[PDB]
Amino acid sequence: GDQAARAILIERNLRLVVYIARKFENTGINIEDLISIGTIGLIKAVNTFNPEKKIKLATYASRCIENEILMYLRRNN
Amino acid sequence: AARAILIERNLRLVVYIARKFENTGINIEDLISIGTIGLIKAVNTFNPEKKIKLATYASRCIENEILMYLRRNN
Amino acid sequence: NGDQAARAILIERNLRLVVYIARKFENTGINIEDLISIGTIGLIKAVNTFNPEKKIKLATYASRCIENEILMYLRRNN
Amino acid sequence: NGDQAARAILIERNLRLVVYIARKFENTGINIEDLISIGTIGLIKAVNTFNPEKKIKLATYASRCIENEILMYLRRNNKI
Amino acid sequence: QAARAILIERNLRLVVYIARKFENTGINIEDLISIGTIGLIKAVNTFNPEKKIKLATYASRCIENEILMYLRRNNKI
Amino acid sequence: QAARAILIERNLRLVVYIARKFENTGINIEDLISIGTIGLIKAVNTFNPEKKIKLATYASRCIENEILMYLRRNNKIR
Repeated sequence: GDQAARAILIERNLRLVVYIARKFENTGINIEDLISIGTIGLIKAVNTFNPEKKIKLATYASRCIENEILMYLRRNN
Repeated sequence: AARAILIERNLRLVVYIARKFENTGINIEDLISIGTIGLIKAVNTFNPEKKIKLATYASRCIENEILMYLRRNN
Repeated sequence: NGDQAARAILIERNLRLVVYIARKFENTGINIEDLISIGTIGLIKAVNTFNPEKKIKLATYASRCIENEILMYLRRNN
Repeated sequence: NGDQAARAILIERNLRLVVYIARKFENTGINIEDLISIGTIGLIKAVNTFNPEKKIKLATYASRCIENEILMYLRRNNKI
Repeated sequence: QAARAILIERNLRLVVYIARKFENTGINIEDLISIGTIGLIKAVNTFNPEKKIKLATYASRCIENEILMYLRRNNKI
Repeated sequence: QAARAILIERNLRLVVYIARKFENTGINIEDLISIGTIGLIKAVNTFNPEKKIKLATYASRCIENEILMYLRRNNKIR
């Protein structure tokens, strides 16, 4: 029910995870870790997104994906 | 924490399972993302008293998530 | 129930959706007749559980439920 | 009641629907007068349960309720 | 009640007998039967299984009243 | 544990067999399969095994009834 609704929104924004993950890729930071971590942020975005406000999902998701990655990068120096 | 330890410690498992689907021609980046969803489902639904190890249960959930995604779109 | 009369209207209005989706799974050598039946079950579940004041259209939600029912049928029989 | 006035407006607005649907079911052994009354009960139920927040016309919804009352009446009286 | 349905269905003829006495207007008998049936439903929903007035007489009044109010609302009787 | 899908899957060809009976009705078979399936769903949800009637017997009655109601409602020859 609610699960299927979130799956639709998650799967439509997967490329957004990759796009942001590639920005943070460089020496020592493996892209495959960043895709996973970023995907976690996308899941958090879809679960907390409020469609009754004027921020589009892709913009709110971008913020959550970045945030998840930055906190991973700070946790692992 | 706790759950976040289990997830971060098994990110490589997603890559290992996703590479099994190389011959589908589907972008490995998308499979990894899809498989990560499977890994997060496995952690959220484990129950350690069922006598099944978390790595094997997660292997199933990761492979299954990818399989459903591939058949849903083929 | 008046709710069931409304659900019946939206199910019958969208039987074509079951066919359009069922026909995509024809390469998985299962009879189209079975796929329509299984897909219809997913349409019934969609209309029964759809939340109209959420932001997902009925056709989008029902396509997901029709797919999910077929995919569960394919995984049970493989 | 204000809500009674609103329901009255909607019932009277769709009485043509009762007659048209009843005429479709008129047959030998089935009195049109009975079908109009039975159909009118279906219309009353439609207006009392209709939800405008959904995406179904009242007329679409009413006609379904009208048909359903007439069908159950014919099944109940063994006129299938 | 489930017994409401029985009371209504076997008083359907009552609606016709009353509605037929108003077909000296310019309103179709079909609409009068529909309106009278509203009067019958109102009577059954507001009937007391007692008192010195019982179903048939109370239903006749409500059926006639609804038809009268429908015709007066459209400026006939 | 609650998987009643064994019952439903076992009666799918019953839907097609009944829907083929209306070959002479000008309704596409795809619609009749869906409508019949609705009938099978109602059968399994209201089947009483304590009564003396087999499920496939009761299921056929609801499958055919669902189709007949759909055809009457749409003014099609039965």
